[PDB]
Amino acid sequence: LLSLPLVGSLPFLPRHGHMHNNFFKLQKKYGPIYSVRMGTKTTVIVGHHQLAKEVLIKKGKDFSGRPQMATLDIASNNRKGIAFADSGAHWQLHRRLAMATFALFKDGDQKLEKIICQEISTLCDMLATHNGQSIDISFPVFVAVTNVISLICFNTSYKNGDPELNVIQNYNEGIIDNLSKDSLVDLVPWLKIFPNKTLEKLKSHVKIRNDLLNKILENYKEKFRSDSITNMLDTLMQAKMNSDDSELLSDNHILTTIGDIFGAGVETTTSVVKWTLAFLLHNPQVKKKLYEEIDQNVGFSRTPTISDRNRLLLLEATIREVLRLRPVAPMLIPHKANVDSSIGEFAVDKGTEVIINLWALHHNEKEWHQPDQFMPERFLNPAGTQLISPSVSYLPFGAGPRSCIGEILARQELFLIMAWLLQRFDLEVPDDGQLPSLEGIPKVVFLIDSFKVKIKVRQAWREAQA
Ligand code: HEM
Ligand SMILES: C[C@]12CC[C@H](O)C[C@@H]1/C(=N/O)C[C@@H]1[C@@H]2CC[C@]2(C)C(c3cccnc3)=CC[C@@H]12
Repeated sequence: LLSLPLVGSLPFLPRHGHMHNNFFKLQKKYGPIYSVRMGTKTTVIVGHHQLAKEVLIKKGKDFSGRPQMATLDIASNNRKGIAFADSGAHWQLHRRLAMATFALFKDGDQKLEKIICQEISTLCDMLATHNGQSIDISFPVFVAVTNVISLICFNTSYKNGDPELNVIQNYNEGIIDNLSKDSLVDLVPWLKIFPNKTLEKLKSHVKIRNDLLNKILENYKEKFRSDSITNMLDTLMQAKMNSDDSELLSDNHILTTIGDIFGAGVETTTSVVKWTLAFLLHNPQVKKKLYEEIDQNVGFSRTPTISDRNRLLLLEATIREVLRLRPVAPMLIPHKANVDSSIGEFAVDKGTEVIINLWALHHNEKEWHQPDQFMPERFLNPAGTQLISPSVSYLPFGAGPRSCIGEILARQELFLIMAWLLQRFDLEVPDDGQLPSLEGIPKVVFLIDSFKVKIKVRQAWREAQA
């Protein structure tokens, strides 16, 4: 009897299980590197730290491109900005200027610590009014980090109850949900095969965001002083007047860069905060010691500063541990080969798509002890007196040309938020018995199912007010 003709073949089922984990499972059969061909596009997947650092660092310039996608084109205004732009003059320029702006907050008046703590304070006040109740903390946190990133881009911040915050929240959730059904890595291109209204919806959410950026520019346009350079829109409008690289600083090119920064700044930070609280509800023992640590090394004489990350070591290890278990980007932003190159001495043609399975690096059992468990202790020496780096297979913020540019902002944000809340609130399981599911929801960002927290002001915090 003959075998039957085979038109196509995929190694696992679509839309079954998370993509980053189905790839990681295949490595038992095929090794840490393998490829898939979808028509003419060929995709290479990589799930070992040595091969990944070759792609990201050693040959980082050979694989610094970005593939083209229908949804990303719409959300990137046709591959402008940074995250979704291909490697070239536009991406080079805007990435540098964005990195350059972050320098404007090292210390002084707008010391990033000051801006951040200004909004955490307002955050804690609004939360303290819910003393005794179970709430979803997504939106209060959303507002806090929305204002930090707004002060950094525009030197403006939204007053309490500004409906424009709810409008931003709305299209942020619309874009994220239509950008990709699950992760950005989809074997089958479904939206080109079946009749669907996906791109129509994405265009309409994008339209509301873009029309909002145009209005924000036009007012700032008639307020820009070439001597005042206090934010990112200044840094970007400055470089424009100098070009008269004028072609790559058009109004849209600036629009899209601010967009990638405003977006990333809110959605990544908010997501990691929710993940952290969720893990601590499942891990009361760790939470208790976090209270102990912050009470011993900060007490209640003052509110926590960046300085405290030298003595609040367990809180640092908890943040590092969430970024390992539930990376914001378990497969990063897909890369592309700008030229013919190789990985582990394997041929890789120009234009090939390359994906680093960061989920695989963070769960490699030869590199981590019990990687499925949430053990912040793994980042502490056995005595708990100094942070460590237990595995080289650890890259929450990526590496190389395409690495995160908001890491400094991110780490300071996550630390100050968690330190202020733990100093001040008992964060307990709601009165109903429900805990948050840690399974997660893979989108362009690795989100968690929304959940509620019973929040109480700490008795230790009430005392010391006398
Ligand atoms: C815990 C928080 C965060 C994590 C874990 C994280 C991680 C990452 C990763 C893994 C990448 C790309 C890796 C790759 O493509 O090779 C990336 C890129 C990027 N991140 Fe984040 N990030 C975080 C927060 C932020 C924040 C707060 C900002 C604020 C501006 C930001 C802005 C960006 C941008 C613009 C890119 C694109 C880089 C490029 O394409 O060259 N990220 N981040
Ligand atoms: C999609 C978006 C969040 C929703 C906004 O309405 C549009 C944002 C964007 N405009 O198209 C830029 C995206 C951001 C989502 C997060 C992104 C993809 C991001 C990132 C993602 C994961 C880790 N670090 C950074 C870079 C661009 C950021």
